[PDB]
Amino acid sequence: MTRIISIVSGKGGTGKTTVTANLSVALGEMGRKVLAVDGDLTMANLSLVLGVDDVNITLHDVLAGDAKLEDAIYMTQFENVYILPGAVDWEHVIKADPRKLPEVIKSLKGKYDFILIDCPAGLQLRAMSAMLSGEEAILVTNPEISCLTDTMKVGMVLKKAGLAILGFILNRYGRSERDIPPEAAQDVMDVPLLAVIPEDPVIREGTLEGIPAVKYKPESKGAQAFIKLAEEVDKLAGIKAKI
Ligand SMILES: Nc1ncnc2c1ncn2[C@@H]1O[C@H](COP(=O)(O)OP(=O)(O)O)[C@@H](O)[C@H]1O
Ligand SMILES: [Mg+2]
Repeated sequence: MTRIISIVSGKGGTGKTTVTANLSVALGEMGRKVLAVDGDLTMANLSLVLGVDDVNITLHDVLAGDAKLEDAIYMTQFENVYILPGAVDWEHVIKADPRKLPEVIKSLKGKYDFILIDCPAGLQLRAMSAMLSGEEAILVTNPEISCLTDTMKVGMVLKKAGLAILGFILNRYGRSERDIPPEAAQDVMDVPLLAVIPEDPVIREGTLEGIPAVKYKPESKGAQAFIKLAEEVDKLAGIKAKI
């Protein structure tokens, strides 16, 4: 039962790409075959944070009808993690039909244990097309009320569209003393808190190095938090196996 999970939020800069990157790597380490998909058509960032530098053909070419989907799937430096990357040049950006995202992504069912979709924030055409490509969703938020509500709003929309909202992640926690604590955040949100990920410079270093915190610095608290989240998310694979 390949789980297609959209990583979404109400605002930008909340950690959608970071979550997609670390969760993909962690699950890959747990023995799961993972495809991380860059659903952010205008700001393709996934390949960079995953340090994938051998990219030519992209998701954008598939969406433009110019390439086969199987020719846009790359092996990454991370165990059991594959990437369906986005192009960064504007010419590819405009020719990519967003509307074809759900059919492209879903035609991959049966080939991975997880397909994680890094989505752009908001509710415009690009964002909806990406988010609606998944069948489950994880809401990423920061500890500020406006972010929480705007995100729960996105969550309701996806809920009405037929997706199972697994829960939310309280990211960037401990960044400010005005940060809403977990419990209060859990009260505001109507879905389970899946994890509290602290504001952690190690996570930022990972982003910059093209190596997610999880594998970059395995003992850090940033990594440990993402590993715990991966353990949790990984519940529809049963075997909890690599053996
Ligand atoms: N828990 C965290 N600790 C430290 N830095 C973080 C954390 N979460 C996100 N960041 C940073 O904030 C930025 C967020 O970018 P990103 O994850 O791409 O957000 P989005 O995809 O939602 O726009 C990156 O520079 C990343 O290093
Ligand atoms: Mg992003």
